[PDB]
Amino acid sequence: STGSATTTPIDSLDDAYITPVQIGTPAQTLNLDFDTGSSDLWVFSSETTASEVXQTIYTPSKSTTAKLLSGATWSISYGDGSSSSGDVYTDTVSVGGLTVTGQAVESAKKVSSSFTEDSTIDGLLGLAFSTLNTVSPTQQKTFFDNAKASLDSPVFTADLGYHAPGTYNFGFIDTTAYTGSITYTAVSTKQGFWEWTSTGYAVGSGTFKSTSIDGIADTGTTLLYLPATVVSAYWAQVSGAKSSSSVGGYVFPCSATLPSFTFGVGSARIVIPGDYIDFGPISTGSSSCFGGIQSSAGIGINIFGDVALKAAFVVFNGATTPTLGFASK
Ligand SMILES: CSC[C@H](NC(=O)[C@H](Cc1ccccc1)NC(=O)N1CCOCC1)C(=O)N[C@@H](CC1CCCCC1)[C@@H](O)C(=O)OC(C)C
Repeated sequence: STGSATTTPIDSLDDAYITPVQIGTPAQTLNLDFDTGSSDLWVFSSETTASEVXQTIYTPSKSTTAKLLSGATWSISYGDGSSSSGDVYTDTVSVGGLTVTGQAVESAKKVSSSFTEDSTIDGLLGLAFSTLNTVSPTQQKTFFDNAKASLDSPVFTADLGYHAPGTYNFGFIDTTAYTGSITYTAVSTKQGFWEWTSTGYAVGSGTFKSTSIDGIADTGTTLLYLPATVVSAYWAQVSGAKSSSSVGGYVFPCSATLPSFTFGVGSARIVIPGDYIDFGPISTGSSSCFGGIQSSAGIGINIFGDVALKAAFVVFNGATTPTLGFASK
């Protein structure tokens, strides 16, 4: 089997991407953020504290296939400090025509304020390794892990758009979705992430510096977070750019033409167009824009978030030894 679903930016800034997911019988369609940086499929629900719901909710008592996972609970917090918790059902979950039975669907009893405040995100579908799942006492498998037995190939691909719809595919590689060839690179699962080592970078038309950058491919992070020295090298080529303590990162004049940023995948190179590194105005009508490449020093992990990933066709190869592939597009 395979599945193919359209993923859409939630807003004009490409802050996040949502993908429809059908849960239960009859299907309840929720728009979830597919997050390769976590491993829980959780949803706003009929159990969620009413004052914390503003979203489409899952109602397990309306699904004939929902089963309570007795005694199971979950609690998660994310890199941006958001959080949620609740209890656990198993149910039928379909993405893009690919159906998994017995998927753990974590039903939120409570969600943090940023979840309430974001009308467009009805929950998360985690696609990191199942060792990060937060269900206790027994961790639950991701949708991808449960699908692998039936998939035509144990892979999923992310094809995120720049201010445009894109695609998540499960079980196959669409050879018409990218140019050149895919280059694969090794993945370490020691921290549960799609963690890999970039071979280096270049700014604009300058030289490629071979410097190992250990980081994660995270569809659930908006920006590209890289080492401070790398980020400084990038913004040094933008004459108006400066770090702003009050705004919380590099800011620059919206009228600037930004250089591209190239990162290495083995011998291959992925080029992020300059425009992709313009995240957008700090407020509507501002002359100042926030940078799409920021220092990872405060997070402690380098993160190839959506600014990077949307410049590529990205293959998440979930064979027993996983690998990560990148192609230009
Ligand atoms: C240091 S990593 C910070 C990352 N969050 C983000 O990148 C959020 C995503 C978002 C945008 C709009 C609305 C809601 C959420 N954006 C954000 O913090 N931004 C601040 C900088 O300007 C750009 C937007 C994050 O926590 N990612 C989560 C998934 C994310 C899904 C959406 C809801 C909130 C949680 C996950 O990938 C994670 O924890 O990754 C860690 C392991 C790096």
